[PDB]
Amino acid sequence: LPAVNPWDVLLCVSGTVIAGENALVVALIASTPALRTPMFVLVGSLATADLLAGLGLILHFVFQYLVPSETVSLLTVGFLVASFAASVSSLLAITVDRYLSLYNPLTYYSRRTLLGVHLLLAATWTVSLGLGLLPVLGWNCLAERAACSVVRPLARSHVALLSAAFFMVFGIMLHLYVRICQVVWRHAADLEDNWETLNDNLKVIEKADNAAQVKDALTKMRAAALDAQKATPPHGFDILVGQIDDALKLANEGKVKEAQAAAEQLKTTRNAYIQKYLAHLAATRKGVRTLAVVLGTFGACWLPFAIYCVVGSHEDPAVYTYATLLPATLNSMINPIIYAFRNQEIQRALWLLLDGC
Ligand SMILES: CC(=O)N1CCc2nc(N3CCC(Oc4ccc(F)cc4F)CC3)c(N[C@@H]3CCOC3)nc2C1
Repeated sequence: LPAVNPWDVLLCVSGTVIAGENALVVALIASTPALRTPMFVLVGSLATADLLAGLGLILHFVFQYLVPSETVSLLTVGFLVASFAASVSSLLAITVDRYLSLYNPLTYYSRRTLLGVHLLLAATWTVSLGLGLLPVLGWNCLAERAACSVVRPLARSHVALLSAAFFMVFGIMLHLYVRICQVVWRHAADLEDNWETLNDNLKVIEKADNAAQVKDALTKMRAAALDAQKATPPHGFDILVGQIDDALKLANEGKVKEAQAAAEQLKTTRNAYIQKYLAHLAATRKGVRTLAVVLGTFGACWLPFAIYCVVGSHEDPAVYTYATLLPATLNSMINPIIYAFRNQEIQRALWLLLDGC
């Protein structure tokens, strides 16, 4: 157990597992058009990052025993560096994709969103690969004037910069998650206000002998409906808007009795629409909850190492290194599992192949 070679073969098999599952997920995102939305494209990018993690550690074992050259091991640590950086970057990317999709989904138009998503993938993979290559350029720890970090051949200075960057990145991701929550809080609160106003309007319509009270209540009802529509395009209540338009038409041309009757008929469509929006908000809560779980798991798995690699002592037992990498490494293993157990849309494809086979 405390032995490093048994640990090494253990992590070798685990990284084989990790690379396989990540490759499967990337294939599903690339092959399924239903999974081609910004969110799932970014999720596939993270799958690729964890794939790189598994592949890099497999290669690091493969060479570690029976390697041709150290140069290659330096490149493979570049691999692991790139996997970590891509994972963290794409995680922030999914956070912002969620925040943008929910903040004002109408502004979540295809042009800027597809532009942003492809830009995010480019700026993530470019940066991550550049970092992974930096130790190749001469940013490693193999000099008589440079101290080696726990993960050779990475220097303590550069791993320290990586750790501090990761900490600040994680803090920013947390703030963005809280902004996301705020957005959803408001989307629900404004809807509750509109329900109060709409029920008050329907109530006050019945108790009025003047044709102008009906017009006022119907206009306020229309405004409330249009606000609720503005909240989230992401199954149509434009029908309710149209029924309110019919009621307004009748009300204007001196049709009080039948205008009130139409405002009553609005009750059926209002029941349907109010039943509708609740499912939407439940789905939003589910997606945001999955985001939160993923963030928590990533932090818990990596922060141990993120701290140790800097506070490491260069004379401590080897076990500490494992105890910090084992969470961090198996984070790549656990990430594929989460979405499957939770995200139903991609879980569908997971079970689809069995129908195929
Ligand atoms: C000798 C040996 O056992 N090797 C060779 C070197 C090695 N390097 C790893 N990475 C390198 C980059 C580093 O990134 C940072 C992470 C946190 C920081 F705060 C600052 C960093 F810079 C994380 C650790 C690593 N981790 C993998 C990643 C996926 O599962 C475990 N496994 C190994 C295996």
